[PDB]
Amino acid sequence: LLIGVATSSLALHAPSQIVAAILSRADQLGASVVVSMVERSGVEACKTAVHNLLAQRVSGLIINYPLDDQDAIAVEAACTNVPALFLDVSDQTPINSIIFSHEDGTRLGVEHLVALGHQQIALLAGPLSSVSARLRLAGWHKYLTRNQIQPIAEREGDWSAMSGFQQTMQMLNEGIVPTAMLVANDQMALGAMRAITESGLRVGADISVVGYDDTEDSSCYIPPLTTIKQDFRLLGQTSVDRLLQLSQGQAVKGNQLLPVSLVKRKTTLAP
Amino acid sequence: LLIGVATSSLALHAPSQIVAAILSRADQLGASVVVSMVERSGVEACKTAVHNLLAQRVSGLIINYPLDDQDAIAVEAACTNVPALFLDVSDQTPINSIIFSHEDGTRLGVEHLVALGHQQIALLAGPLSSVSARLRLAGWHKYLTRNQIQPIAEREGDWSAMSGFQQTMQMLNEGIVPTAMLVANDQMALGAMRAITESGLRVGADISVVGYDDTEDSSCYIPPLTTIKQDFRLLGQTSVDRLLQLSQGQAVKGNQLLPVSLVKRKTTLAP
Repeated sequence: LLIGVATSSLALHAPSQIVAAILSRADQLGASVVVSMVERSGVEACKTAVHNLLAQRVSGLIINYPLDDQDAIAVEAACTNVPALFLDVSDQTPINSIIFSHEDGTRLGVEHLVALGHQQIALLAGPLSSVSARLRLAGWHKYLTRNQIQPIAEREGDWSAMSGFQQTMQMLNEGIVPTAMLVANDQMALGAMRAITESGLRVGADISVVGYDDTEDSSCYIPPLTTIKQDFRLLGQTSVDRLLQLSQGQAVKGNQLLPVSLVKRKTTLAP
Repeated sequence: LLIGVATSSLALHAPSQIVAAILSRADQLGASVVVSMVERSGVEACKTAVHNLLAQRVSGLIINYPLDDQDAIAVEAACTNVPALFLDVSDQTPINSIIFSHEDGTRLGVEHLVALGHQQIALLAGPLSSVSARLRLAGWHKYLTRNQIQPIAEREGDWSAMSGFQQTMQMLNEGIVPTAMLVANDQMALGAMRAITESGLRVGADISVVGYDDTEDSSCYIPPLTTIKQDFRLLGQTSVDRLLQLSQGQAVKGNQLLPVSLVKRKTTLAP
């Protein structure tokens, strides 16, 4: 038994956690895994990865790469009837997929800050080339609007701590000082926290911060980071079970949404 | 062209960075990669992984799993004449390998602290079940001894930030307060830094900290972490080039040591 995985760079935290879980579950079920890391940027790069995987005679494909509606459909077409499961797409795209609830994750972050009394909020989005970053940013805007709040600033990073530091420092140097920040992932949040601290402000007391992912490291940031938990292990594990069920015609044909939750720590307080 | 990789959990930072580089270089050279994640703990688990990889008809193997001398030799024997390259072993083991210079990494950390004037030093080692953690701990002791210093305490963690936090808090709660700490990796260092800070002390000014790896996140810890850079991308990239050369009988037959360097940041000051 052999399956193939087309994945975003494993140098990134989220992708590596998902693939680790995929490999663990595959081993458990007696399936070997061919892994192809996408050259990044573009549906063509992903199609090439899929082509190479099919050449290795895989009987199932897990696409752990961000794709918009049309591109995901295009990649599915390239799988040549071999079952394909997508893990980084919109839940509206008509393909087989499993993704985390972006509606719940963004609502949780916004409602948490609103409930604490925050009105001056800034957003630090992930790279908009990524469907996940886009869904997250759209969600923040949706719930902030529902709470009759317009953010005082919104910027874009690249998932790295340094981008969080740079974007936050640029915002602060501009004279824009929110009482709270919604950040696209924990690593960028770490960067934001450093920027806040080096600017002579207190994370939490002066500027609250909410991350996203609930990485193992987040519990030890200074101070511990309030974030949105995305159970990557569960996603990876479930993707293998699902793919094998699909390959045997006993699964389904559509999208599954996995729940997320708010992890309250030490970076969020009333303004 | 197809190669196989037996690897430690990709949930771990170092392994994921190495494998990412392996996949990138493999793609560049037109080689597909079958990846097997070891069930952890034991030479038997690694042998099983190798067996499954050989069943997929790989023509080369990269062993990215910690193995002592005898176990590495045993795993090599199990590769059935298929070229095998080890990335987590001692450089004294008579097999093909590429590892970072532990002698240089430990000397750099010790000499940096000694040069700053530190005499009261504590050690926080990685899990001793890992050859890398063992070589690192032995190295610290070697150079501390050469500088006529006996550490005031030495503990063991598990590579995670939480283990660094727990071990450091336990040390401090015991009344053992060093002026500097040598920590086995950046994540455990993050945990130590949190413990120090929550104990009412200043990282750097009160207790200096040196990490290991130079993770992307380390530049944004609070404060930025002085550490030892291990270029995982270079290691992964080089391992692919080396394996293919070995498969064509144009490489060598032995160990290569990759250099490391000290990255001075904000967590190390005179006592």
